[PDB]
Amino acid sequence: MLLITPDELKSYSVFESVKTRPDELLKQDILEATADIILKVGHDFSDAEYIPLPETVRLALLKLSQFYALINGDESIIKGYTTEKIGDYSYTLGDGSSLQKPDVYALIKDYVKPADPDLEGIEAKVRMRSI
Repeated sequence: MLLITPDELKSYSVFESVKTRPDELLKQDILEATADIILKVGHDFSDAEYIPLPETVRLALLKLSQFYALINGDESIIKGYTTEKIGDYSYTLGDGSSLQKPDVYALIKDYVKPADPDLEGIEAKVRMRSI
């Protein structure tokens, strides 16, 4: 599971909403952000033997997290009065903009489910882990 500090988000995010947001929440939000990335790549970094944190993901999550956290604790942005945090055409800004998710697809596009066969280093680890 994503392991990015909530403070680090505010560190890069110069948003009061993101700043105000408590770490306790920032966590839930951050995780909620990864849920998207994880869905985008259709993979969840669980295996401790495969939990990379490139500038792309970190940035992708930082942006996503910054986006949501931004439309999370703001003035009085509209949102599913009886719904949860999503990524629709909601989050009406004070100006009247449909602030939607950011563009980090290209960021994860680097770590997006590629089109590779089962040629990857398989039957190698096991062969060893077995020994």
